[PDB]
Amino acid sequence: ASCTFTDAASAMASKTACSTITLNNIAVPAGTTLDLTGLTSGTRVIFEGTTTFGYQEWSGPLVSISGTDITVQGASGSVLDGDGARWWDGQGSNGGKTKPKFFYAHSLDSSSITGITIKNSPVQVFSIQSNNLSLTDITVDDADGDTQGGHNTDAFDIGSSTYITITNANVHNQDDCIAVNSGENIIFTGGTCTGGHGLSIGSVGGRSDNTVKNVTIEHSTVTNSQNGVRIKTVYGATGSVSEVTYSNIQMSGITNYGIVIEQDYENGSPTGTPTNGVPITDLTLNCVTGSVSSGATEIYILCGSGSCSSWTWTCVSITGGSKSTKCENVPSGVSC
Repeated sequence: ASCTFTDAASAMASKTACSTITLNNIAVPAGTTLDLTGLTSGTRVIFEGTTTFGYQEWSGPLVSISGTDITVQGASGSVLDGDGARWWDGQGSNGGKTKPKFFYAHSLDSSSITGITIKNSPVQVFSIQSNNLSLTDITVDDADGDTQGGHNTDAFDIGSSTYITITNANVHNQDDCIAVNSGENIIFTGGTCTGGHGLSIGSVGGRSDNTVKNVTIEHSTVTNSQNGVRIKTVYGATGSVSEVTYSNIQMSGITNYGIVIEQDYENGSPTGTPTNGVPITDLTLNCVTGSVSSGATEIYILCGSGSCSSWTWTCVSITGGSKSTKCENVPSGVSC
């Protein structure tokens, strides 16, 4: 059954009786989720026109989709417009107004999301907690947040997930382009990230799931961002990061760290002293190149004692800025 909805209440009432769901120009009531969870396997969901959301201080999510064998599509020209400047106050999820997370993909398994454009998210965009989920041709347009107070506008937050593939993402935001807090068999490829805090593994630690294994971040560009490539493990936490590869990453206009791997991370500020409970092993950097700004540091490695080992770094060349004088516990075959 094919069904077209112009309001959220009708879509929610009938979602399980429809095998194709078209969501046309829906205005989602303030303080509520556009709740497309619990879909019948095989359902296709199409966003058309501009989806909007009422204003309320709450934690979200604004949209949530779940089910097995679900195909989610943005039609040509469609936008999910959060109008996040209504909430933005420079403090993100760290203070100020309570701001809603945008899009939950929790147990959207053996599924795909393609061609979705998100505009002006209040705070973080995708919360991915799924198995065998692809996200292709996603655009996050939070550029207005650069001047209007956007903060913590992460594009792809991943945890407790397996077999996630992100292809051809285009992100302009104010926080991580990708943040892998936990997960196994993750691929990010063909992406362009600008404005934000870079392509990050982590933070790893302090949650129920603190294991990252077999992640490839490749064939991507990071520009005008605080960091290019980053691995962050939480100060004093327990977990593990293994079999991570960054390959064919180009960067420019990086303001803090071209490459930063640190085991002293805290959300407010790193401690400056690393710990060794989240080992980073079998890390490969291959062809990670580009430039940082004049006030930036090229490469910063702050490893704990014994918690960084078996790294392979080839064709890493970061120009501009300054060399770090604060690296600790650098593994064999690696340098700052």
